[PDB]
Amino acid sequence: TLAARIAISNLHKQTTKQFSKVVEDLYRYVNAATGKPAPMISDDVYNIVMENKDKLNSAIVYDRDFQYSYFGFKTLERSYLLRINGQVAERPQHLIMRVALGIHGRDIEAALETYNLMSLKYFTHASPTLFNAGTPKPQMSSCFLVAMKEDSIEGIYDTLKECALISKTAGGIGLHIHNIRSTGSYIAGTNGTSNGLIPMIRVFNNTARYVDQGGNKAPGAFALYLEPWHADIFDFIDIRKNHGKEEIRARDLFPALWIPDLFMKRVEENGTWTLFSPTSAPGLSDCYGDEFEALYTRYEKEGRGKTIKAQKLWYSILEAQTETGTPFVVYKDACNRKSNQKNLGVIKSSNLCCEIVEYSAPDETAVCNLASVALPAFIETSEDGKTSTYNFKKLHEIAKVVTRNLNRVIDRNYYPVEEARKSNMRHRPIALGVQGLADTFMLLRLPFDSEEARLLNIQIFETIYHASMEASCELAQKDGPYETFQGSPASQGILQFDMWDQKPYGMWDWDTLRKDIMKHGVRNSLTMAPMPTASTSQILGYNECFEPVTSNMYSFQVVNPYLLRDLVDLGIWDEGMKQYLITQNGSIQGLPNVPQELKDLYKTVWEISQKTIINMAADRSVYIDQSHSLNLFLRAPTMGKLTSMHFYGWKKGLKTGMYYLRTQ
Amino acid sequence: TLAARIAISNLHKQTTKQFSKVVEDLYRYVNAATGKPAPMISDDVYNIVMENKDKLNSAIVYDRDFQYSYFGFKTLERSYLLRINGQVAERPQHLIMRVALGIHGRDIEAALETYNLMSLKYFTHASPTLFNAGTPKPQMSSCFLVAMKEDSIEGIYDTLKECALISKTAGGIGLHIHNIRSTGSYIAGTNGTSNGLIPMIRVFNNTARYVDQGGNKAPGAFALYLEPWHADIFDFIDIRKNHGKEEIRARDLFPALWIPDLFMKRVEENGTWTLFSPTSAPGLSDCYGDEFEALYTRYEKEGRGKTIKAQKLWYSILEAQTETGTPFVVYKDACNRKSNQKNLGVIKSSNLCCEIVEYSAPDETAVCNLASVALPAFIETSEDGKTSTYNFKKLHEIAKVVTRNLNRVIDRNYYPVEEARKSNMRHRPIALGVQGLADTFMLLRLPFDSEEARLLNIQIFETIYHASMEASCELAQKDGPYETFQGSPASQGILQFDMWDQKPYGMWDWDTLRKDIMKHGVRNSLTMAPMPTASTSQILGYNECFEPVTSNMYSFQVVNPYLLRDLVDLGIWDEGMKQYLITQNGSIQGLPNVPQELKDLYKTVWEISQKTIINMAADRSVYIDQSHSLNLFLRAPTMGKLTSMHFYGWKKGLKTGMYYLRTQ
Ligand SMILES: Nc1nc2c(ncn2[C@H]2C[C@H](O)[C@@H](COP(=O)(O)OP(=O)(O)OP(=O)(O)O)O2)c(=O)[nH]1
Ligand SMILES: Nc1nc2c(ncn2[C@H]2C[C@H](O)[C@@H](COP(=O)(O)OP(=O)(O)OP(=O)(O)O)O2)c(=O)[nH]1
Ligand SMILES: [Mg+2]
Ligand SMILES: [Mg+2]
Repeated sequence: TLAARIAISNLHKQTTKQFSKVVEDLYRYVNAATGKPAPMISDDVYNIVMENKDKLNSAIVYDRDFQYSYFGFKTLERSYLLRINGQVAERPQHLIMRVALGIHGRDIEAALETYNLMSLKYFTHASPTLFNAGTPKPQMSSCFLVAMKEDSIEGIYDTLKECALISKTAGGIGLHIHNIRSTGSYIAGTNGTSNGLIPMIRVFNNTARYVDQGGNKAPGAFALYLEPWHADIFDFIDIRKNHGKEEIRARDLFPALWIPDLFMKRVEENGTWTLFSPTSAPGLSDCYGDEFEALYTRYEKEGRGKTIKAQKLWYSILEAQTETGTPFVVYKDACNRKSNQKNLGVIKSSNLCCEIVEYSAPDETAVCNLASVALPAFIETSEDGKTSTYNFKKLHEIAKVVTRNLNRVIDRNYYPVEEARKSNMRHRPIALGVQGLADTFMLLRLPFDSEEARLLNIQIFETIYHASMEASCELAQKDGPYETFQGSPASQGILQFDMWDQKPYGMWDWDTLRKDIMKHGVRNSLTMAPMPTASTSQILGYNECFEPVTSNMYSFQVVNPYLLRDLVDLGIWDEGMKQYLITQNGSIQGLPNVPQELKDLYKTVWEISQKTIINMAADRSVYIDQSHSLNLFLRAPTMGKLTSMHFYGWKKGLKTGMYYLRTQ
Repeated sequence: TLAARIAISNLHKQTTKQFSKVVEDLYRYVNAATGKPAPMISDDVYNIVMENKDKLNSAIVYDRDFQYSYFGFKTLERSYLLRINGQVAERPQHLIMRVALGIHGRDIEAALETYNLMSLKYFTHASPTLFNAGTPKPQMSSCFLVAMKEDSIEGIYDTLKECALISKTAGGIGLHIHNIRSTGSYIAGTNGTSNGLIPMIRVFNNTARYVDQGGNKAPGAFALYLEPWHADIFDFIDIRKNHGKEEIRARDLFPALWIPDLFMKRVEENGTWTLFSPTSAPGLSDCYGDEFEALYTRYEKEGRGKTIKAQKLWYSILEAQTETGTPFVVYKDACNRKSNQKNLGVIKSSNLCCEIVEYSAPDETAVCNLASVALPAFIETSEDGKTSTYNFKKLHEIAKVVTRNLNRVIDRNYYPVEEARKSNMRHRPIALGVQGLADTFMLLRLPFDSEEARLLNIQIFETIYHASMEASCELAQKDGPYETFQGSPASQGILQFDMWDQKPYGMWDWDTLRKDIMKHGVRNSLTMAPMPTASTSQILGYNECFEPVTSNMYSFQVVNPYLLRDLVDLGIWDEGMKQYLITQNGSIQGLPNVPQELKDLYKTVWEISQKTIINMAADRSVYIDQSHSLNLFLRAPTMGKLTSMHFYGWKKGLKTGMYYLRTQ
């Protein structure tokens, strides 16, 4: 509350003032236990700072360090700001400026403009960027989609090294394994039989612990993807279970499903489902939709697998999701039908947070780089006070900058494995998202489930896409289209909402944009992929993501600001009020004396029907180039209740059906 | 007892008679679950059999299948003989003949001579050979000494793949890790710190389970080597412990010590010992003896490590050996001082059974191929009955054949990893050994601890070395010396006993041999390395190794044959006799009515002082080109009792001080 004006002002006492001087300390730094030079800025950047020392130190408006809250800033403090001898050397306005340089190089113009927006909290970059930008070998990329190289030991161990090598800097991982022969399959080279998928998981799990993000930082985090027609499926969904045969689990990895529609059909038609080893049914994961059912269906009839009740596996699945909140569900066909990267071949997985959908292959590791726009920062008191409005014009302007920013990162990024440099330089996927969605709605006195909010959600995401395409367009005008652009849905003028079959909302001239794209190309294969934003929404102080509030009272106990103020204005904020939020989860519902309109504005995500949540997710998805991390929350979860969340969303044509499942 | 004349004769009913016909069944074989051709003979051999069908089927004397005992043969049955549909297709005389071809090619002369000796039980080959010889991709090699490629993730994971790739056919492994930076050391690339050696062990342990020798056969088996000056040493010795912090053990690997003399000195002088990370003290394992102490000593004084009491670590060690029977102790200097491969660089480890000492490096994986001569088979009733003798003339003749055999294997072997083909083709190490040593002594009415037995042990091993060198010499006459011969102790005329500083015993003309070696070279870098022989001594029916009997009564309960007969001749074999062997471990000592000379002949290895055992080990070692697997057995093990076994043997200049430690 007050210890934010106080712990911020304390580090202002115990830290150097001039920027160029902080760079100097970092650049010159030497590990004392080893007498070894351990610089924390790169040559390229160090130089830049020096040759503009005056222009740069006089940019940094230091009164801007007071835009961060209590835990906003103590998060920047504990893990983000660069550290001399356990002592913090970087002020928050120093991390920003360094990030801006780390991104912009000799374009000190772009640098300064990027510095201003980050300091006035218009937007921010994902954690890898904030940590590493402007430093010796800058690894600014959050996520990696990796292919299992081949159904062999060589392939397996080659993929296992790669995962270590990636895990050792720090990037999540999405690995897919559709091709590993299942328990029992023959091996020609040793007249032997396979123990299947689980022991293989176990090795990876293991490397995931050993390679603790560059030694002593964070233990690795892997998402693994399968298609539910793989014969090891029952054991694969159970990987995070709490009970028995320890030798058969793998508690530090996340199972995700790559779900073909056929599967969903079978389940609702209460029919059969057939399980295969990839060696008996080759090719199932190198095609989708119709061509897939044609081929799946034939393999089937040919006696090639083991059939059970489609519904047996489904029950298995819901059982696991209820207990672990996993596996995730990403819809394979939905993904491939509506991806701008379809000319590349069949996309085989998503990432760790289920927002990225990008082509991956043995020699191509899909990479993506994220930033998030701060939705609340564009709200303004109207043109006659006593009333508020949203500035879509600025938002558009802003998304353009972040779009350009995310490009430079592609060029100035340091790549852990050659597969990822090959991948990223060819297709250039970028990933924008949002935060403060629930805050924006709140500020505007629009409940999350209203028709105004529903409308707002649509138009916010419209301008963000339209902008991120406009600017990807200008860049292709300057630097050429991405190399793999010829052939894409985009090159024909098919944009994201076109392939969902909808007219756009229309707040922006889509006809003109498409004309230019068709004409000159765009720089990026992809652009929009709203992410969890867990770490960075904390720092800016917004509710993460697009999810609504889980609670109006967090934990040290902090009550939702926007509500807090409302209560005291309505002269009802005493102690009885504080105490009916403490044990009762922070739900202002059914509460002795609180106006029905506040009750409508301050709903906990458990009080929003998951039918409404899905709808809005389905609405913004028309402008989402990739997918998005859709978490689901039920209180009293019956088997059927889950069953209609999955089916509803699938029938909505969602790419990501479910990320997590938070329960109870 | 009788069910060996009965279970052997039963498979004679349920198996094809003609050899060429069995080859045919194998060669043509098709896995029914996959409709895939799975031949069990190679093209090369299949052809050979066909084009000599008549000469070959009429070689096989089938009355020779009755030379195997009860569990001798049911061991050949359960795991050795090739199997059609879980049905056995190969007779024992078929496995032999196939092995002989698998080895000898178009030299059908050598083939037939090799077939005869194997069937009359003159000698045999190690398990990889018996299994694989003459089959599609013949992997005939028991052991692999592997180098940790480099102190990096790339290096670590590159070594981990290699180990999988090796483990997947089936060869033990000796890996050494002297160079991996220890807990806490700095990492430049991620401004981080190392969790050290244990988690690294844990990954390897893991790959060792996953890669179950070609899928569904045997779980992998790794020996790991360290020098006790490595800072993770206390945790490394404890790897097989039975108690706490599960996250800190690794129960499926074997710790072994590469022990520098300095360490032993410090311990007996009750002085200091200093622990280093290889990154603080680089080079300790790329030198030995004096140059090492010079360098170790300096690093020390320079403040580079952490000193404790030499004796602290020693106590740690004996504590672990008492409880687990591990780590093994191989003496580094002893090994390098007296190796014919010293011109190659510094040998850094032994194998899994502690008998191999061969040069290894990141790109060179040391390989060795074993066989074992059947010591009893050369005993003969003298030249006037009523008395026995040993035919050293035949033994010599025989060791020559096995020597030639072991060569062809080098050329016809299929190599799992390129490192091992490079290694083996350059240096050509071969490994002969023995079995039936305790049987030989018994047959001859010479107690294991006598002066006659002591003499016999010396001369047996003399002729075996002299022969294996003579024939390696003739081969260098035919095919050229091994490529790395120029420079060796051998090229100068320095033979194995010379570098122990002893005159040979003299039963064979050593002057003439050395003349030829100096003149023409020898084919092999090394030749003699007596092994555990566990699996194959079972089959031929001899007591394994050179170790004496552990028991006169095994388990179905079988009593030592040579004793059994003695008792019934001495008219004292009733039931009371049987019953004073059952619970009382099979020790005929201090027993109501059994002649003191039998008591002297039928000693259990626990009743032989380990001082005697060491002496004989020290005696034969002068003719052992490599080292040998020296197991130790104590009943009432005090700390000091162990301490003088280690020190005694070290001062004896033994290379392998201790393999296992069987206790209680
Ligand atoms: N659990 C276990 N799995 C194995 C082992 N060896 C191979 N595999 C599994 C993993 C791979 O997905 C599959 C194929 O391995 P490879 O391609 O190295 O087998 P190879 O080329 O000898 O035989 P193939 O012709 O592919 O059947 O076999 C083993 O020793 N243990
Ligand atoms: N536990 C753990 N150990 C690591 C990690 N990254 C590296 N290591 C250890 C294993 C290696 O023996 C040692 C060196 O690894 P590298 O050569 O790949 O480190 P790099 O080249 O970045 O730094 P260097 O210049 O060698 O300190 O660091 C990690 O994320 N976790
Ligand atoms: Mg294969
Ligand atoms: Mg390195």
